[PDB]
Amino acid sequence: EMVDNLRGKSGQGYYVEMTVGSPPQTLNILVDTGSSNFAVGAAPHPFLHRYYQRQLSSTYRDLRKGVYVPYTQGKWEGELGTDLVSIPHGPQVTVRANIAAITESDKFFIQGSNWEGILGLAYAEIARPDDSLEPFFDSLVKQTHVPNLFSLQLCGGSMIIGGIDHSLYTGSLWYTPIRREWYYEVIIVRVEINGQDLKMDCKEYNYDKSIVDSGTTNLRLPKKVFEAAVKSIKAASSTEKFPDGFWLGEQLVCWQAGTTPWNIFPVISLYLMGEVTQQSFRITILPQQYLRPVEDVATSQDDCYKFAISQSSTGTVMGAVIMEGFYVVFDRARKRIGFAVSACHVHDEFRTAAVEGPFVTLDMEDCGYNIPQT
Ligand SMILES: CCNc1cc(C(=O)N[C@@H](Cc2ccccc2)[C@H](O)CNC2CCCCC2)cc(N2CCCC2=O)c1
Repeated sequence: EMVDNLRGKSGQGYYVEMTVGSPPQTLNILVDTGSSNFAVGAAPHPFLHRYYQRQLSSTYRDLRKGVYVPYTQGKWEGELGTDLVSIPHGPQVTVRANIAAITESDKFFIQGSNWEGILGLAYAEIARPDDSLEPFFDSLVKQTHVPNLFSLQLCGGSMIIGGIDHSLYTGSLWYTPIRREWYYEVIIVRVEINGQDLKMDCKEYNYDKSIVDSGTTNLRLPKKVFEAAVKSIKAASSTEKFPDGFWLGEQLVCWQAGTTPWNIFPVISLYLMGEVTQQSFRITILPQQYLRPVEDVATSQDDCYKFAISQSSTGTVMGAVIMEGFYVVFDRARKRIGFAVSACHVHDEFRTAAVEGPFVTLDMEDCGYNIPQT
């Protein structure tokens, strides 16, 4: 009953149905593993079809404190409070949770996204105002018997709370350690394009950090890694020349409907640290993931795409376009992230997204940018 409980797309986010308040107010809530605040629109907004009305809830408690939350894209401010929350197509339970009632926002809500709030699924360490504001999933685990784990299959898609659904993946689950519990931080040990090593000190791949983030669209890469990746992808696809603006994500590339030359674009392999010393596994990303379709009836004689790899000064972000086609297990209980090939991964009759291992590295350097436990 939890299968197919997500809707949405990489560009505007994936959301799940929730209720807040007594009596229950149903709202669509974006699932975001890249933040830790539960917040809902709570005042009229041009892009909102509905919003949380605290005056209709007898169980609302005002915490008499404001909160401001900035993201890479968008920001909002609101009033902190608590109320009863349920997930109709998740575990059948009710918990009292912190909720930020958004009263002001800028470039946060997305027109036509069909969601009205956001569910930050990361750890308290990064919650605003501070780590004393318990995140929703922490409250869920504390107040119910739900196992301390959830999994995401982004396609629609599924969020499985408290469990792993075998019907959602094929092959083996490979686990990489959560390096630190704030974001879902992981360690990349190697990057290949077209099978060719980028040949950097592996700490570069994780400067300042690397995270798994369902709330960000793109694969975002540290400047140095991004520039190396673009040069390698350019070289692989050199039979066609694109304007520099495409590579900057500032303009579309279009082909006649159905003629997209997938074969000229390379596969990208990200090797993630394994659970055992000097072992790793890789997840492989097809161009169907990193060239993101942009729907627009005006351009619809063509298929058009944005380049969904982009530069970051805040570390690697493995966003939705990476997570799509994988089943990703956020195993908080065992401090690890699991990857397997998704039942809904898109591909062609030549190449397939993969999760595979084990691979060994002879270089013993810690690929984490920061010294652990300091
Ligand atoms: C789904 C909408 N598309 C996005 C969203 C975000 C973004 O900032 N997402 C937030 C959540 C959010 C969700 C929906 C609307 C606003 C915010 C996440 O917490 C960041 N997590 C952070 C990321 C970095 C700091 C640490 C964790 C960045 C995008 N960008 C920016 C350029 C490339 C790209 O894809 C595209």
